[PDB]
Amino acid sequence: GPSFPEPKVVRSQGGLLSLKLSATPTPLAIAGQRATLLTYGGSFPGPTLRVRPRDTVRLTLENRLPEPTNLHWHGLPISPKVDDPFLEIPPGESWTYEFTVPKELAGTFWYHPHLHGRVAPQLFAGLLGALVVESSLDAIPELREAEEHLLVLKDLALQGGRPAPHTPMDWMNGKEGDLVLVNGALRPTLVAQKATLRLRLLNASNARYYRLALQDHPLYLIAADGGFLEEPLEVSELLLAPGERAEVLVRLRKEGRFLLQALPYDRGAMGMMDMGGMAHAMPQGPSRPETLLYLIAPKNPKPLPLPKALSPFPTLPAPVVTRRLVLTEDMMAARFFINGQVFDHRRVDLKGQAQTVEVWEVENQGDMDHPFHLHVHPFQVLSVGGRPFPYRAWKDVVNLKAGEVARLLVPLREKGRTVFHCHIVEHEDRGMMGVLEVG
Amino acid sequence: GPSFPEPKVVRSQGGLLSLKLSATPTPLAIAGQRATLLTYGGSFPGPTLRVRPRDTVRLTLENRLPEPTNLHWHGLPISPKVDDPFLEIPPGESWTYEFTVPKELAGTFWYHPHLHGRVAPQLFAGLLGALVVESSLDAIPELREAEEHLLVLKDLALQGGRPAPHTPMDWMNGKEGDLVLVNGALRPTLVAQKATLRLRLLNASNARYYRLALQDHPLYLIAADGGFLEEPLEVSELLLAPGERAEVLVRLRKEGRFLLQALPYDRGAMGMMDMGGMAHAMPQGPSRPETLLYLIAPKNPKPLPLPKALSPFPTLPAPVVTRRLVLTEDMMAARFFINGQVFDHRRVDLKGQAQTVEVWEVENQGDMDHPFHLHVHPFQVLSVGGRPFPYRAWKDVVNLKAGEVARLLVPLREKGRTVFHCHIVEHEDRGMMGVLEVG
Ligand SMILES: [Cu+2]
Ligand SMILES: [Cu+2]
Ligand SMILES: [Cu+2]
Ligand SMILES: [Cu+2]
Ligand SMILES: [Cu+2]
Ligand SMILES: [Cu+2]
Ligand code: NA
Ligand code: NA
Repeated sequence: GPSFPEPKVVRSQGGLLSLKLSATPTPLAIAGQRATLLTYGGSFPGPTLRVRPRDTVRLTLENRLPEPTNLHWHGLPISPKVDDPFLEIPPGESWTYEFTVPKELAGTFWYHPHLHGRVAPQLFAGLLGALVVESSLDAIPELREAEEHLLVLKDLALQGGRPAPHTPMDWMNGKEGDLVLVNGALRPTLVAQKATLRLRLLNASNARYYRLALQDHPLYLIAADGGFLEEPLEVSELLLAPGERAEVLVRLRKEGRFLLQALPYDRGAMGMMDMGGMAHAMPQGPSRPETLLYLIAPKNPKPLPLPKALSPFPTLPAPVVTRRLVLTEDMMAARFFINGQVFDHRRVDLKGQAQTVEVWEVENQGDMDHPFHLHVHPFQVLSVGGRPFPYRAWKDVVNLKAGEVARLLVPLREKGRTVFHCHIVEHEDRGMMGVLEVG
Repeated sequence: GPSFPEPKVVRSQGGLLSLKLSATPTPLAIAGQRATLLTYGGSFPGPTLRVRPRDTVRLTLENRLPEPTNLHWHGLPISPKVDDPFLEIPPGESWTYEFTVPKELAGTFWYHPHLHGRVAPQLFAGLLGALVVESSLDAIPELREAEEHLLVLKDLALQGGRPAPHTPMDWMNGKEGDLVLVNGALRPTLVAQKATLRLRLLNASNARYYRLALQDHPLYLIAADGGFLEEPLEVSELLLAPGERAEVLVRLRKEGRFLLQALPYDRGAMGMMDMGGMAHAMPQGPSRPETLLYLIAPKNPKPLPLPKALSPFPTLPAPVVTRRLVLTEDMMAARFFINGQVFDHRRVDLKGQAQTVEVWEVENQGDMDHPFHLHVHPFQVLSVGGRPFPYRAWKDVVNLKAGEVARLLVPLREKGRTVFHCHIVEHEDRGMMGVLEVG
C-alpha cells in the first residue's frame, strides 16, 4: 500500500453521504501485532467522512457492542437533537443521524462515543474517526498544490490482544498508552512528493498530549479546531490537547529525513509514592519524547508561497452575559467538578438565548491540565492565562493549564439541551460535565 | 541541670565496676514529650560506664522485658564466652557478665542487645549506653586541659507514646526516626567553657548515618572505634555509620554560635513508587540535613596546641590467610546475605587460629551502604574502595558503599565462637550475619 497509511475516505455523492457503520469488536493487525479493537467500519481509525457545506449526512450507526453507545459529532455546529449527548443506542439496535452540513463551515472534525460513564473505555478501544468539511478555499493554488494528509494522533496499550483495562489511576489521570500511533500505524514514514504539505491533525487520544515539533522546521498554522485562521501563523511547535484539531502547512527546506516528534510535556498527571511516611501523590512529570513519524523531503524542494489570507473571521455582536465556570479536582477520589458539582443529566446548569453572544470565563483551579469542550456552539478564544490569543478562529476545545483562566466568546447557535465537559474523557465519565440549555 | 545533657557516669571503684542494671520499660520525658522507652538503668541513653585497663567489670543484667535479651559489649576485645552473642536471658531472669578490661585498650565503646531477630526493635526502643576506657594518654596536657563531652547520636520515632513499630520497609532499609537526638535531647546547646573540646562520638542509631560537620571548623580526629590514631588527623567532615565511634578535638576559632550538623548523605535507602506501570523500588536519595546541637564558643578563644603524637599503632605479624566475604541483598524480600547465605547459629562459616593475623576482603555487591562489624577481634582498615586509609587505628565497624571492597587486617585474639554482621541491625536480624570460630 502507500508508504503513509491514512484511513479510507468516504465522500458524499451528489450532495448526500449515506452510510451504514457498525460499531463492532474486530480482529485486526496493528503495530505489527494481532489485536481485537472496537471499531467503526471495521478499521482503526474509522473511515474518514469527507463532505462539503450543504451536503446531507445520513449515517446509520448499528451497535454491535455488548454495551450501549452513541455518537458525538465533535465540533459540528448542528442541532443537539441530532448530536444528542443523552441518546442511548442499546446493543444490537441502530440509530440514523441525519443532518445538513452548515454553509459557513470548514475544517477537520471527528466522531466518537459520548455515552456518559462509558466514553473512556470505548474511545480507548478504538472507536473514533475523522470528518473533513472541504471548502472553496481549498481551491486556492497555495492549498490546492500542497500535498494533503490527515494525521490521527491516538495512543493505545494492549494486554492479552485487547485494549488494556482502565486502572483506578487511569480514571484519575486519564489513560495513556505506550503505543503512540499515527493513523493506527507505529512511526510510519511519509515520503513527500511535494515541497509543501498540508497536514490535518487530530488528537483522538483519551488523555495524551502532543507537543508537536518537526525537526529543523516551523509549522504554519492555517486552521484551528473548527475553521481557518484569518492568515497563516508561524509557530515553532504546536500543542494539541485531547479533542483538538489543527491544520498546518509544512514548507520542506532541504532534502533529508526529519522527525515529527511529540516533545516532553507535563500535563500534571500523578503517581503514588511511599518513602517512609506516605503513601502520597507525586507528579509524574513530563512525558517521554516520542517520534510520531519520519518525514522524507523530496529532492530540491521548492515550497509554494504561503497564502496571504485565508478566511476573515466573523464580526460578532456584543455579548449579553458573562459566565464563570470553575474546574476543581478530588484526585484521590477521581472526582472532577464544575462550580462544585458533578454532572447530572436531569439538571440544567446554564440557560442562554439563541443568537446572542456570551463571554465564558473558564478557570482551572486544579493542578492538572484540563481541555474544556463545549458541544454545538463553537467559540473564539480571546485569551488564556491572561495572554491574548494570537489568532482568530473557531475552536471547540481549549486547554487550561493549572491556575489559568480562558476567556471565550460564545455565540449560541442551535436551540436545545447540550453539554460542556473536560475532554480528558475519564474526567467527563467521572463527573466533569454540565448542561447548557439554549432557548 | 547543665546546659549540655550527658548520661550519668558510673566509675569503677578501687579497680572494680560492680553494677546491677535492669532492662525495663520506663516512662520518661524525652524531647519535650512523655513516652515509655525500653531502658537500661532507668535512663535514655543508659548510664556511661567509665573504666581503666585491668579493671574488673561485674555487670548483672536483670531482664524486666517481655522478651529475652542479652548484651553485646561492642568493640571490647574480650572473650566470646563473656561477650556471648548466643546467650539468651529470659524475661525475669538475670545474668552476670564479668571480665577484665584489657591492658592495651582505650577509647569509646558501647553496650546494647544482641539476641538475633530481636535486636532492631530493642535497640530502637532505647536499649543502649556507652563504655569509656580511660587512658594514661588522657593525662597529656593537650587532652587533659580540653573540655570533654560524650555525644550519643541516636534517632527515634514515637507513636502513641511508645517507640514506633517496625514496618516491612523498615526491615528492608533499617529504621530511621524523625527525632534526631544527642544524648536523648533534641538539639541541645553546648556552651563551651574551654577553647578546645574533646568530643567522644557514638552512632547508636539502628540505621541513620551522621555526616558530621561543624560550621566554620574542621575536626581533628584522634581516635577511631577501638583506639587512638597515631597522631591527630584534620578532616572537614566525618561520616559515622551505625555502630561506629570516633573522638575528635574541636579548636574553637572565634566567638559565636556554630551548628554541628548531620549533612545530607545517601546510604541507599529505598522507597516504592507507582507511576503507571510499577509498583517499583526507587531510591529515597540523601537524608535531609539535621542540626544536632548548637555550639557556643567562649569569649576570646585560644585553643591549646594539638598533641604531636597519640599512640603508636602495633606492628602486626605477617598474615597467614586471606578471606573474601561478599555482601548481597534481596531488597523486596528484606533478606541479606554473606557469601550467598543467611545466618545460622549452628553453622560455623570461618575457622581461624588465635594469635595469627588474617586479611579479610569484605565486598559490598549490594546497592545500600552496609557497615560491617566483627565481634571480639578489632581490625586495622587498610583500604576501602581501593583508597588507602589515611590513618592507623583499631576499628570494629567499617562502612562499605555500594560496590566497595574493604581490606582489613584482622589479628585473631580470644578463642571461641563469635559473629560478624551488618550493623544496620535490621539487616542482621534478617540474616546478614555469620559465625567465626577461633581455635
Ligand atoms: Cu470529542
Ligand atoms: Cu462531549
Ligand atoms: Cu479534566
Ligand atoms: Cu554493636
Ligand atoms: Cu553483633
Ligand atoms: Cu546492611
Ligand atoms: Na464491522
Ligand atoms: Na529500671
